[PDB]
Amino acid sequence: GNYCKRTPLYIDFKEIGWDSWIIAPPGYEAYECRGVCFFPLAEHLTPTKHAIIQTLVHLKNSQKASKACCVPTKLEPISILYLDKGVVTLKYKYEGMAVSECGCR
Amino acid sequence: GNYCKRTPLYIDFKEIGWDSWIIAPPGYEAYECRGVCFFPLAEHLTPTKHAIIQTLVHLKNSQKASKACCVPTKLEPISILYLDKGVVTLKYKYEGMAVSECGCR
Ligand code: NA
Ligand code: NA
Repeated sequence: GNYCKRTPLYIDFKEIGWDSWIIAPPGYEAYECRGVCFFPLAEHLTPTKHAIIQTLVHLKNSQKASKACCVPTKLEPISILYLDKGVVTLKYKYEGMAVSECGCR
Repeated sequence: GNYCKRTPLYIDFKEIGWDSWIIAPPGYEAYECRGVCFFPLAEHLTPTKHAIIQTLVHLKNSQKASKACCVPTKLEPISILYLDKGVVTLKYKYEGMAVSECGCR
């Protein structure tokens, strides 16, 4: 089923309104994290102790706390070519842009 | 309204069955993170670039990606007295247990 995992998400810079300064790429594979954090929390989702205990509290009481959340736990940079006061400029490592790993938190 | 923040959450170890191996304390203030991540994402929620972009894509297209999630971004230890493979063990800082900061991710 839809257990927590990384899934595809292509973002075109026109959607976010950044085509005003970004020249290239026109968009990028950003990925996203979707799905449920189900007990027992799988090791590959690197759950914290708090996420484990919150999940267990909620498992037997759905009106107390809530499920752990599927979120990015590791992000990767991309390169962007952009306009810096009208001068074409390249940043090789624009950090925090694409998901490489997901986890329950 | 219900913006992402830290909220109280007391966890009695009995209610999760961890009293089988945790001798003391009987429970602790674990806290939890609750609420929505609304654009513009407030700076105190330390949003990543991915969280900002995902939120913006979702803002004008509710059927693409999703909202960023309110999760713990800093966890604190507690002291516990417990049984480890059948011997009473003391650990002054059992890490990852109590929320001290929340953020949007
Ligand atoms: Na792909
Ligand atoms: Na697109």
